[PDB]
Amino acid sequence: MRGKIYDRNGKVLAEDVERYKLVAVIDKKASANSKKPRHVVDKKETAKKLSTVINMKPEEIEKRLSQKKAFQIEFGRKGTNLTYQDKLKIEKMNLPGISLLPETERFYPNGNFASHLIGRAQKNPDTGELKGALGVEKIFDSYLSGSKQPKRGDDVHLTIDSNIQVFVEEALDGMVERYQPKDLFAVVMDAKTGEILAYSQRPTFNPETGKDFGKKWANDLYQNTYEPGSTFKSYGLAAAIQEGAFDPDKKYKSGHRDIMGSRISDWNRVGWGEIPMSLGFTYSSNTLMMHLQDLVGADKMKSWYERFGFGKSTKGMFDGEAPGQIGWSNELQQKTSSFGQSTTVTPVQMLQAQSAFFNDGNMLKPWFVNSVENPVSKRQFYKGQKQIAGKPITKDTAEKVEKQLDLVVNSKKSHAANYRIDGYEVEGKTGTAQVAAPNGGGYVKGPNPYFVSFMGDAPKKNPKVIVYAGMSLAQKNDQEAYELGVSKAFKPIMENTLKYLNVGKSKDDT
Repeated sequence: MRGKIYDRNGKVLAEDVERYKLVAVIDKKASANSKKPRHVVDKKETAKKLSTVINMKPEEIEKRLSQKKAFQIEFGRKGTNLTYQDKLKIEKMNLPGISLLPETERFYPNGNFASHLIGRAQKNPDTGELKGALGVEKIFDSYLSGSKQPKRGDDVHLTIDSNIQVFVEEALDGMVERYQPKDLFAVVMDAKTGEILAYSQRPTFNPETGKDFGKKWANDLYQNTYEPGSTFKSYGLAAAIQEGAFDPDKKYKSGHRDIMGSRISDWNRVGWGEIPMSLGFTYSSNTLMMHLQDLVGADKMKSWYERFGFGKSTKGMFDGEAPGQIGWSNELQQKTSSFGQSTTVTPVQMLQAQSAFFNDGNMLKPWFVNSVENPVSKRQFYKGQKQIAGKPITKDTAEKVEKQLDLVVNSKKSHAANYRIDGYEVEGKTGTAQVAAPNGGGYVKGPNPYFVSFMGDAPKKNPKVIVYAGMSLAQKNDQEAYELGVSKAFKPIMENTLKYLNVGKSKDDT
């Protein structure tokens, strides 16, 4: 038998099952040396009875039964992967020539569910051997397979919680209705451990059926790189707070900056003139970040972006984890980086970084694989745990960074109040950002050709969970997309997750 993939609560995510395949002996030759016929006789009346129990027409059942120079015929997709009672029905019909051959099939109970994390195993018709093709299934193929007495494979426990992973798969569906984006992902992560509690992307595939398997081969969380947008200012701001370049009450000149003769300007183009650094961040002033880069100095800001573990794989347990790159080739790359362009990141790299603001400066290496253990021997081949990827900042720094994130959402001047939730205090940072042109080019163009993100955590200050949500190139409501961003996904995902984790406020959301 092949191993099982379990959730954190040992709920099954993938297992082997015995299913059945229809076969009809059409040629007389089977019953020359037999009392009972071993071949189909009333090809019309056997075709009739087989209908209803099979999802084929009594017309096409005969069509496949009246093939010639053929001893033993089958029925494509439609008469394979059949259930145990599906068999007991056809078996009771005591039809001659008709047999049911038991084939073992990999079964994904919730179907399209963390499809890009869990992955999928494909079966070799000849040996019936199952081989992992993506995600957990391919990563651990050796451990799951019992080929690498008939011996049983090893189980693999994920940190996924089916109950959260639900809220996520639902909200993500709601976004492909509203915005039909080219790419989309959410992830929930325990603030205090780096456990991935839920993760899905769009487009994905259904591992049960095999629908749309291929297409997007790449896992968003671990394999796809992004120009992240302003979610990434948070790390610049930390660095500055540490170096002492930032002070919430100190003023700076907003508007634009001329860098290698280019007018990179705040999102209103004009600025708000001389204002406090706090408001600048609350507003998402790109000039602020460029000002702080100047104050701290290019060389130190690369060292800082490296110290937050960018342009270097998080070393998580996924196949070809991407490292991304820090945009620091010339002074423009460097300034554009400050507000999350040029530089490419894995969303996981971001989870790592953001963790440092709640773990008193320490970045938590994110992990989704809890254990690999043969359920016979009980021998933990591998066991996951919370490690520390680095401590780039001090507790002080982190506390200050958090206050600014509180304001981004909960300031009187918040431009991100659409990310608020009834019955819970939320904080985080917003990230509207242009998208790189796939093959050569430069930037995808359009009316709102953006990747909107949010990197929130609740409850604010001492949070339980971080939710990172990203939507690429909304091909519908592309305006609402720019305006509301991933607020339409974040609010449900968080709200339900906090209820499910039993956190309280003023009503106890009964």
